Amino acid sequence: ASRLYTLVLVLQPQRVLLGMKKRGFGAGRWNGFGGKVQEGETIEDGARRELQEESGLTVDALHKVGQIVFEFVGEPELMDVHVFCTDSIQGTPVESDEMRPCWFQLDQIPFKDMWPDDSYWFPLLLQKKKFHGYFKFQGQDTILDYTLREVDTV
Ligand SMILES: Oc1ncc(Cc2ccccc2)c(O)n1
Repeated sequence: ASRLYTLVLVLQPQRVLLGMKKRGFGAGRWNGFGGKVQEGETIEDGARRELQEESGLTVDALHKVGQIVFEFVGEPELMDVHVFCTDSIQGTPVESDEMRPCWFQLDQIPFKDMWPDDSYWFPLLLQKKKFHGYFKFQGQDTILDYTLREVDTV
């Protein structure tokens, strides 16, 4: 089995919104907004909920742009992350207990201070190409295996 997660990227013509995760798993890396999908909500509802909780933002429409499956060695559940994009947003991004939001120019994405997988899949995100990814990690720093392909349906 796998555990459902959400990841949301606010991608505008000249900038992308990321949040510095301040506590919990992966703290100290810039990341999209998201987390675990709960019982009683759709995946898209969970994505909106996490975006709202972490940044204060609401959105008209989220678009499905990818799926990334993560294996962490020694962890029995695969993590099935559903990736979403939006261009337009409602509200001003504000800091939460979990996340400190900042806009980045598309040529200044801080990949060295992001999850290592992002280097591989972000360019597909920026090109508006839908994708399926798989990454096996040993801890939080080392990618042992991975696959990445473009898909017609996410
Ligand atoms: O972009 C990006 N890549 C990897 C992670 C780590 C992760 C955490 C929870 C479930 C799956 C993966 C992440 O949070 N963000």
